[PDB]
Amino acid sequence: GHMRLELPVIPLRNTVILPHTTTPVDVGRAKSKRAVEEAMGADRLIFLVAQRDPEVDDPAPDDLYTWGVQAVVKQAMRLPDGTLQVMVEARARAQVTDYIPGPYLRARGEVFSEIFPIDEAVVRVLVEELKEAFEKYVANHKSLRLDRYQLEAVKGTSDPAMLADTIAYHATWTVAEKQEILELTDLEARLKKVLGLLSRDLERFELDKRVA
Repeated sequence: GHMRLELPVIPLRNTVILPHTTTPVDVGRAKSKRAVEEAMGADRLIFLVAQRDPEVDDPAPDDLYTWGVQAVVKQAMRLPDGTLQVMVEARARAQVTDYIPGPYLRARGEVFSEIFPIDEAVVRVLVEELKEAFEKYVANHKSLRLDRYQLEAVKGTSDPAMLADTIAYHATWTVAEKQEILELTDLEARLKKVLGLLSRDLERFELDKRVA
């Protein structure tokens, strides 16, 4: 089973947040600011969930993907425009299913841990494959540029779940693609999916290089 938490929800217009990342979320909507205030009132805990359609201004629960993350609001400060900049530390995958009627989005959702890697030796091999593929991916990417610290961090990650999520964070993949990664709670399947996307992209980059 999984812990079930009742938290406010921030709907993300066109981004997917992965666990093991700390990122700024700029929110302009009143209901989103309300959700942040409510999360501050109860240990900073919040759910973040991508919208299916970035154009929806006041999403119903149904307008949001099922999978998101449970996070901690580490900081929230106003920018010069009304904008609230929220620093979110994403901690865990969440299946955010059961919403509560009210003046902002609030839901009960199941939060997932990682469990011990099951086939440990297979997972260790996939970790090595992922690190090698990621180095090539960044080296051959025509738009994405990581500094030495970001690359070092991926190479130096020994936690397979953190590795896969960090790669997925950096990679230029669509909302749908990152949602597919979020929903893979099985570690081996998640590692293989991320490896698969990297490998496909490496082949695509070679094709784009030829045709240009």
